[PDB]
Amino acid sequence: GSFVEMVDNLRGKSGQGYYVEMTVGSPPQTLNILVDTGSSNFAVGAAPHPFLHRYYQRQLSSTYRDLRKGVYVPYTQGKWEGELGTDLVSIPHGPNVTVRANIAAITESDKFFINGSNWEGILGLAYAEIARPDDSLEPFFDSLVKQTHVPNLFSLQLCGALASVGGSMIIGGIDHSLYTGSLWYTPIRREWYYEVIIVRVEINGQDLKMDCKEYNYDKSIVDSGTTNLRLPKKVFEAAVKSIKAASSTEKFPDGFWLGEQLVCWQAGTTPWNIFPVISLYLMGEVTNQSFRITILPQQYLRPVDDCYKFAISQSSTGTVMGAVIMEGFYVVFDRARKRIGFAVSACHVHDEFRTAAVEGPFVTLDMEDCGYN
Ligand SMILES: NC1=N[C@@]2(c3ccc(F)cc3F)CO[C@@H](CF)C[C@H]2CS1
Repeated sequence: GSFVEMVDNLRGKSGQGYYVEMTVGSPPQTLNILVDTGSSNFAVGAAPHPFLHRYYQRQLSSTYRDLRKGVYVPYTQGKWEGELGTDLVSIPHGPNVTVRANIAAITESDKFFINGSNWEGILGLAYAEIARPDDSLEPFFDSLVKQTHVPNLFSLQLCGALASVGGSMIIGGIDHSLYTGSLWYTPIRREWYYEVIIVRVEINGQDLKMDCKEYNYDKSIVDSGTTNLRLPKKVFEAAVKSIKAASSTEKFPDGFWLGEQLVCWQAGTTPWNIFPVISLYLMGEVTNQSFRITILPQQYLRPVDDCYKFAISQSSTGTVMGAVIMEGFYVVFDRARKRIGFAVSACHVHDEFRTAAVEGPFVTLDMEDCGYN
């Protein structure tokens, strides 16, 4: 209902992620930790990397326990590796609890830490199935729910704005002040990533008319650790062709659509009106029932004279609903009921003509056929 102490507990810089303050060990060691719904490991810098403001010093903790196991995490854009162990963890601007959690002490990395950022670790909030080295390594939120009376739910309000960013991570609840209108739920298809099903796509109310399996090839996920709205290659081509057609009053280079170049207008003269709204229809809670979420160019044209980057991009890992999607909405990760809720965010960026929207119910048949196998 109301969680005043957790409101505004997220900070960051544009394109550098959202972080929360955490404490590790005894006596407590304060660290800034990136909130990531796209991964499942709690991993912190444990060595004096030059980009880091601070790091986990295991030698100073009386509650530190060594698991005597390594962890190696290569991924597409980089890699991190470390040493597994446990320790006492708390969230100063969160629930009044202390938990014994798995912690990967980062001992080597490449393109993981950001030069100029104010975070030193990552909080993977997804499920055990995608945890490294395997699903036997219990993620943080699972340890939290198991050892305390904290309800199995968390919500995110990412507000956006190198300009400073803010938001709220409500642990174990929902804060009704952070959204307007009603919450609409989409089922979590499978507990690994926060996997969802997109059943329809519209550009200014105009349907893309693609086989809905294309929207979810090979999956659709909700990821706070990603900036862009990432679309499968075939869907991106069709969406761009439709966005270019809708905004044809002004012509832009082909490189802009691919994120290779920026577009500039004289300060305070950005023509938001010429850019279309983008709607994603999501699988509802009832058979043949869907709802839709709508974003504005204020969410997908990102500030870098006012210059902008097109923050919709092509993907080979499926649909990624990153910060572009999440900044328009209050997102409820209702783990207890295996569903994700969306509502219009009380902090989303809009104008006097259009606002972000969450609407329903809509009749959509064969929604289960939209999922990739
Ligand atoms: N959702 C993602 N999280 C990862 C990530 C996110 C932000 C960041 F600053 C650094 C990262 F490494 C961590 O988990 C990797 C998977 F293990 C994937 C990457 C990229 S996308």
